[PDB]
Amino acid sequence: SGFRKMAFPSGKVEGCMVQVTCGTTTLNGLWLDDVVYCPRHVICTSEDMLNPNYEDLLIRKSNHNFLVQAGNVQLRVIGHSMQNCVLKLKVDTANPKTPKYKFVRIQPGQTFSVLACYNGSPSGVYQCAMRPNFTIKGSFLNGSCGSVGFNIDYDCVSFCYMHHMELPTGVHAGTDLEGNFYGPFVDRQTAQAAGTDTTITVNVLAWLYAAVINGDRWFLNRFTTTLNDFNLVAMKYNYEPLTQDHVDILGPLSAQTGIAVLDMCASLKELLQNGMNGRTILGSALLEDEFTPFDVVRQCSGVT
Amino acid sequence: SGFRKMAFPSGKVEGCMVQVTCGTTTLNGLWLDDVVYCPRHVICTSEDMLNPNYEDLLIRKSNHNFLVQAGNVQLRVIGHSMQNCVLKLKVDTANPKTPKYKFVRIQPGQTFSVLACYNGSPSGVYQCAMRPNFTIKGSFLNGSCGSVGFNIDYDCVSFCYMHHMELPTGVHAGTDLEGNFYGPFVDRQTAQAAGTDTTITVNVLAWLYAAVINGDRWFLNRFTTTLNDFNLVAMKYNYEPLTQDHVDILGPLSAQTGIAVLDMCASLKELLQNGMNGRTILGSALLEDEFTPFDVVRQCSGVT
Ligand SMILES: Cc1ccncc1NC(=O)CN1CCCCC1
Ligand SMILES: Cc1ccncc1NC(=O)CN1CCCCC1
Repeated sequence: SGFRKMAFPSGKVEGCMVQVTCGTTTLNGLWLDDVVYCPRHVICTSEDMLNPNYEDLLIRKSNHNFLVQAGNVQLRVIGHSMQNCVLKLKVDTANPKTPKYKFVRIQPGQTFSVLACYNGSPSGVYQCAMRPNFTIKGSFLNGSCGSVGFNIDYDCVSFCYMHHMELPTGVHAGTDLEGNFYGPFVDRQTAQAAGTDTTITVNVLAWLYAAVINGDRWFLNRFTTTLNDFNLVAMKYNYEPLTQDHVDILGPLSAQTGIAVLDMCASLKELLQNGMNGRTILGSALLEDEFTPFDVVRQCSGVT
Repeated sequence: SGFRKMAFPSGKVEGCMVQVTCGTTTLNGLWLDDVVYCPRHVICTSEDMLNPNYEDLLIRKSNHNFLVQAGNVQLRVIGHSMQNCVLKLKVDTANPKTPKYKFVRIQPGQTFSVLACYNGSPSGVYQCAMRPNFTIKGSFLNGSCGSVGFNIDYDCVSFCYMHHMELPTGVHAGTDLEGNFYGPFVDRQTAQAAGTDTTITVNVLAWLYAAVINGDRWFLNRFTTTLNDFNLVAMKYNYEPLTQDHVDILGPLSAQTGIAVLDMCASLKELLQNGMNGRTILGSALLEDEFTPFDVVRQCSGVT
């Protein structure tokens, strides 16, 4: 009973967080095996920020300029390299707390947990979605760069995001763990257009199934729709067009509840066209899109 | 930039979770030092649930009947005692991962993080409020009993909640770590009245300050109010009456934003009387009450 915006347990990631200082700037690093990963802008100063020449700035740095501290203990840096927008600092000691892990590039519309950190110390954990336009709407202040996003499958942490930037709009941008930005963004202090965003339709449908499972059923109706008809409504309301691949991933939820996907689409269509009429669904007064079908199945079945 | 429903990092609590089995039933236990704490209903069977005679059921149990497993390793139980609705199982080994901790009884209206667990394994973490009527609106399934709620202050975990029950309404009830229920509840399978609940006014005001800090300002107006006038509106809308102690705890937010507490009350009064007119505040289409003033200051300042 109940449905919450649940994050993965953060302990495995907490054991990987370190502080990285280069010159003036301190941000977070991720220590896995004998490598510390961090955003490359740790090597910048204020005059560099409008458009840093990262290759030249890094040429001025030596291994001993990267101060890496794992809580109390200092790590000895024996190599450094820049890969896309991340720095990889080779250290002489493997992290004893390295969990089983993978680096993955997530798709827009997928969700993950963020462990927000400052000075290598964890502050809090929250769940969010990668928007269809590749931005994230997080909670990050100065010093949070290098905090990571991740998912967990049994004892394996799949790292998918490293935080690099707050755009002038207050929205967030970052990279995969190979330093490739999600979206069109570059690590410099400039206004940068984020694409037109959309609402993640398959996630809203998954959340309506979570609602029915938990007893919030007022939005169920006597109607059905088709993919074509629903997609005309999705177009009007700036929702992602629904495909058979999305219908297929909703199969487990349709099977559990007995509510055909297109019948749930007809509920969503009515909610888009009429609003909530001052009512709530799972404690929300809007249509929630930060739960994937996998998240709903996991939370509704108690996966550990 | 940004404001999220952030939970505390769960690692310190993950290291304390164990599985407790007595007879048929398996639930979670909390291992701190050489004691494992768990809900006493682990000793019940189905015929007991309507009104268990806990003293008689426990008299049938011996130390060797409590199977306690910390992941892979088995703990040896050398004593057992029932304190209110919790069992305390003395074990022969102190938990090496015991963090600095306290047991606290929280006040209604305060918030905490829950580490939802099944079979002693963490599933996810979320933040919630203890309702004014002492219930919690969590996400808990069968097997989640014994999961705990907590707050963290530097390296000290203050445990405040242990999950015991899902009421027939789907709302949740539990105890402090001495086994005393929050609210009028008893650990038996019966319908039990939860008091009339209210919205946590001081938390809604704190969240409106978080909104202004993050740039959501549309609800600010040219008005002011008084405590008396605001409390007439709070009465109508089932909000907790605001006191000077609440105004005082909002001081830091009023000081940071320059918006007097009673002026923010006038914004809240207008929102209660007129609604949101289809707009959102910090991604919500309702007035959020699960952030205390302390939570807002912590998240807005990056406390670790
Ligand atoms: C202030 C803040 C708040 C939240 N998240 C990130 C930041 N800081 C930046 O974005 C700095 N930025 C990095 C990329 C190159 C230009 C400088
Ligand atoms: C099924 C479930 C889901 C979420 N949270 C808890 C439960 N289980 C119970 O409440 C069982 N209950 C314990 C107290 C004495 C009577 C039996």
